[PDB]
Amino acid sequence: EASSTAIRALVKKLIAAENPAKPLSDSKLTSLLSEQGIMVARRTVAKYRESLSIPPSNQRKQLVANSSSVDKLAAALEHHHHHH
Repeated sequence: EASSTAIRALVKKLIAAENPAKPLSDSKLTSLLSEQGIMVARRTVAKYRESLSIPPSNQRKQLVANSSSVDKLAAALEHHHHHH
């Protein structure tokens, strides 16, 4: 039951080992994990996101956003997994 607090830092790694400077959205963090085949940060990060609920003025985005307009949806285009 004490493991619930151990994950509190896990969600931090998704941004601790990346360049959140410009960006600040999911997918990226899941990329480094998907490099081998992992795929949890997707729903995991989002699940904990609502829990952590970061305060305002912590978006790290003055008045710029390009990666958010590019609408990168090429990932779904390669969606066709299959078990067994």
